[PDB]
Amino acid sequence: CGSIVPRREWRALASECRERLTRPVRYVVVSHTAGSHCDTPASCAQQAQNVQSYHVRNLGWCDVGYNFLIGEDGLVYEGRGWNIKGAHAGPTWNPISIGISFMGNYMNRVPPPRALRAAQNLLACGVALGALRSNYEVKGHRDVQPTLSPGDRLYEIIQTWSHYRA
Amino acid sequence: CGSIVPRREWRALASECRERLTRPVRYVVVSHTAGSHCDTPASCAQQAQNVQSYHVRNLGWCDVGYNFLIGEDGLVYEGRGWNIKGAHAGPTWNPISIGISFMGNYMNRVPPPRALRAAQNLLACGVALGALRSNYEVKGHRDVQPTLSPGDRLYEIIQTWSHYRA
Amino acid sequence: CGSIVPRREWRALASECRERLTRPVRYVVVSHTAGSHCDTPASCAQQAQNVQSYHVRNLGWCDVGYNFLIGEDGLVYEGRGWNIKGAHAGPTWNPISIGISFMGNYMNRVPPPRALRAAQNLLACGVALGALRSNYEVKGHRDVQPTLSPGDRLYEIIQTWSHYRA
Amino acid sequence: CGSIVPRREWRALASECRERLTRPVRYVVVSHTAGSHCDTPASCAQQAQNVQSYHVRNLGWCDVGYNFLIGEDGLVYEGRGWNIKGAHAGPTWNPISIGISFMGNYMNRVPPPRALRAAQNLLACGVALGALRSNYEVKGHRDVQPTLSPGDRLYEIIQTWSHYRA
Repeated sequence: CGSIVPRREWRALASECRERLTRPVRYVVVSHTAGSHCDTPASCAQQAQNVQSYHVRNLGWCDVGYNFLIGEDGLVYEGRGWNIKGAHAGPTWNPISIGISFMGNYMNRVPPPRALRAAQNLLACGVALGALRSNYEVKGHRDVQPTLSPGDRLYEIIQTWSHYRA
Repeated sequence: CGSIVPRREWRALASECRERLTRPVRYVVVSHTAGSHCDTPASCAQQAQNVQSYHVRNLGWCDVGYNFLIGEDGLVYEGRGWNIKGAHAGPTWNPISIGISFMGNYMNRVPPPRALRAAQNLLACGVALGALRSNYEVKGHRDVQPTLSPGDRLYEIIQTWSHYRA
Repeated sequence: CGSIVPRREWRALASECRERLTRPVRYVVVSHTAGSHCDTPASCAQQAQNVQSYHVRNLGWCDVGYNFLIGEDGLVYEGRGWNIKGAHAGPTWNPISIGISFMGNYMNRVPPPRALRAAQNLLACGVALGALRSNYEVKGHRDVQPTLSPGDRLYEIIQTWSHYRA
Repeated sequence: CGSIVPRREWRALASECRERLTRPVRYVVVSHTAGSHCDTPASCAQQAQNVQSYHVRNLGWCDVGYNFLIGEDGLVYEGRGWNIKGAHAGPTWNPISIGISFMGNYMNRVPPPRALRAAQNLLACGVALGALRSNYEVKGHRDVQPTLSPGDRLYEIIQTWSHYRA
């Protein structure tokens, strides 16, 4: 499912993580990187590679902090995966939720449909694989931590989502 | 299911096709367009147009000839869709089969992983929807017509698929 | 040749099968159905209706698997016929054989002599048309797949035939 | 898990098969051998020799067809095992399944409780080994192939199971 871009396909550094998730998982956290945005597979690969580099080389972590990244090229970029605990929402949230992030600042712009599809397509692919539980619940980043993520424009959009719950 | 690019989004001429396919469909025929390859959501939307254009405007079909198209961008472009009859492998095979075409000439080139993932993941969405038989059979275009389609390289890769019977 | 009962006469569902045998075929493979038997054309047409139904409804196949079916009514029923490959004895033998089945279970019964005649003649006819080699070889279902088919009593018998090869 | 009579111990011929399954496997096809049955370690180790002999001497195969076998003595016998592709349910299911095979004929006859535990256990093992999926599906041989296997009484039983799915 999900037509996800493998970690090795974006030249991603070998994860060093261990902590697993209590799947089937209940919560989902939509963030934004707030970095540079990309719209081509070649440019979007370089960007998740770049997000990782900052989380691993500089911030110290075992792997890129999100479970999955969504590019404006329409493709879902693999981070920690369906099983390995996140690093996106704080210690209350990281072990009970798959975090996903859109590549770009979405304060004063919206993400293309092809990403928002790819986002939903993924979440379905979650249930399908069994990592998400059938009636998964979706939160914005600002719901669960003091933060301007996931961007003013993207925030409203995910509020009107089938599986959303405030 | 699926991250399929809908017709609106690639700017497609409205279909005048009404003839249907009896669900569930048994077969799937893999072709190439033997044309210019694209590899960005934008450039691949234009390629979808160019193909359909040649099909409606020159050959005089009700729509683009294929049911779906696969881009080297890693996206599925919607054509005649799941329920409508195609025009991609002559008249014995057209009424009993879904035709998918990779956008390119694959005689000396391979489609990248993401093309092949999107196609395969589509077929699974087909199965899941009940539009394909769960025991569907993938055929080469050159198996069911005397063509070079879907190109020597791509032909080899579809042969390795779970569901390939010649 | 042929006093074979055609498909339309026993009220067959239409074959979705399309792959073709090379003529002249070299091998014939004798199976039984291991089901109930029949001795009227009104039951032996119902029987082949039910045998096809098993294969197309439950197994989800394209058509009844056998190329023809021999009834104890004394008549041959047209399955896939001479030209379409059967799904009767696995994928080595299927494309180099005609597979005929006796509607009944011949573990604890011989097929009545009219049913034997029916089968023997079918082959005779076959050779005349060019659909079998003049020196075709007969196997039993157990000789090429692990099965009790065509039944002990019927296996005894077919071992006596001119064209048999152990 | 454990407690499986190895090939060496029932005195199998050297396997020549090379084609491997992909783990974890989804489907399990219960069959029967259809012949006479055993209820002692030495009678059953003989039984499996009789069987393999047939499949390797008479049918010219690389090895015994079934991935495993289940004597009424209470013990599992190694076949092709978890990692090698079977030859027990046609070119369709053989590459996506584990073929277990009760030794006997179970048309009017149940296997004894200890043969049913031997099998139920072998599967949990396979799950715990990551050889099978945790949501594996248990098909009858008759559910996927034209046959009476695994016998009208054993089939009745397998239908009751947690992981049965026609």
